[PDB]
Amino acid sequence: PGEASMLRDKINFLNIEREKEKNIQAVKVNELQVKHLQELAKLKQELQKLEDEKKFLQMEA
Amino acid sequence: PGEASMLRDKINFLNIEREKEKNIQAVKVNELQVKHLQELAKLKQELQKLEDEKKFLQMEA
Repeated sequence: PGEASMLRDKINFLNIEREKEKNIQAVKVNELQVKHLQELAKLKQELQKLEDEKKFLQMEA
Repeated sequence: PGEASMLRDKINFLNIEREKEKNIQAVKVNELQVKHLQELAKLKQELQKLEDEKKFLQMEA
């Protein structure tokens, strides 16, 4: 009976562990997505600055 | 003895499952990273087109 109850505890731990791992992966993906959104926004602002600079130089005729 | 061997099989399955999950997460992260690298490259090309357009309009003096 003893071996089985030690095995049932291990299964319980593994079930919690899968959920804790799933949280760690969600945090990792979130950081990646936030990092990429900030770099995309940074580049988009730089494009608008240039578009408006070009628009102004074109409006020098 | 029977309960224990059924529990040991479940543990074996869970050990493989954690690795299969880890593969699925790696694929998901890879697709995200490739998607972001392509969008970053797309925006960087558009910035160089504008920088060179501006450089040319500035070299109209």
